[PDB]
Amino acid sequence: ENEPKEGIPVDKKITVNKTWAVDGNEVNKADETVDAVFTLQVKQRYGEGTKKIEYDGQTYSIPSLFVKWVNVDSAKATAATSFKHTFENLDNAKTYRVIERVSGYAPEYVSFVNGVVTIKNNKDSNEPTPI
Repeated sequence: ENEPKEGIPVDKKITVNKTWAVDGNEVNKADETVDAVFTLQVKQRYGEGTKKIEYDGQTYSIPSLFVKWVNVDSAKATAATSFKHTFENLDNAKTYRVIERVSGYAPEYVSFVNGVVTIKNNKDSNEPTPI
């Protein structure tokens, strides 16, 4: 259910290390299609700009460093089996994140350490109501 994580490349590379699951059950089904797309994003400094805002009768205009997330590259998953995708030619100095979009599942952004983004795709169960 998690919040995307950030971290830095190791040796110009960041591997997404992907598993799948239902009810926290290791799943691995090469014939089960998925449409998970992964977008790699870097935190990109654009430099010195300003924020302007009317306050108390007059425009206030404050210098601010602008830092955005911008799309670096992407990977498209194919079936519901455990895989790694290694993004390459990155900058060890910069800070990145991977955001996954997938129908059917809940990315659990588990950890991001030592070059590796670990992501467990938790399947969508219906909520069981008592009788």
